[PDB]
Amino acid sequence: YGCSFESSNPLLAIGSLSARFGALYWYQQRYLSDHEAVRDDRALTKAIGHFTAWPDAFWRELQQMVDDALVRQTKPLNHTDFVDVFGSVVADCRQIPMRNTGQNFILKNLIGFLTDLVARHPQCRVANVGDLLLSAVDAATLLSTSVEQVRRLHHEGFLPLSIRPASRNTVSPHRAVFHLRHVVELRQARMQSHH
DNA sequence: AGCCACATCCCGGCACTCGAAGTCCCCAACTTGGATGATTTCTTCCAGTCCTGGTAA
Repeated sequence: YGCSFESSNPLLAIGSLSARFGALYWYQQRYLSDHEAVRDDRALTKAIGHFTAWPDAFWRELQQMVDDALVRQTKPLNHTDFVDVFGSVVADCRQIPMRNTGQNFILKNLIGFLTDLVARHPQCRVANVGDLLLSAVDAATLLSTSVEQVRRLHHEGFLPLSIRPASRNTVSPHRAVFHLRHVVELRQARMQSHH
């Protein structure tokens, strides 16, 4: 009904109401997968405790699935889709309606993590994590901008395309084609703002 | 003006894009002069047989 908080240590304890609503919606689909039992009070009541160690737990949830994915590998990683390892955790960032990083704190932590992941895995002769392919709609989300802007950014040569398409065809938004390390670096280099 | 049957209608849901290099453009295509003569084109003999009318003196 209102916020009214002070000494807001948890990442769920600050902000405008729309964000506070979005954070709960996200928590629910992701951890309350059990079918509705109209436990309208009890089901959501737990979300606050959950977030109290967030700055240090979210990363472990992401780390766990890097390893479980790795041991099930069937192709060299540089032809593997980003989605096969992280399971659309990126798309879920779109459920909070705000676009910028300083307000959408879920996206802010996911990017933090991916930047570190790339940093500890530099390029060498054998491919490794960080060379995964992103689709056009994924870069748009990580770069905090609409899709048409990515097409314009490609056209000017600020980033490379890795898969050669056939002639008399087009690459659709859903096709996986940019390397992760290329997107992370470009964003640090030329996409920052006061937000 | 109040009550009832039947039309559709929009959100939540679901499923698909889809592997995976490109194979050269352009403009022209021939004019003149003649096609042969002299000769001849076969002859002997033969060319089946039997069955399958109606009507009135």
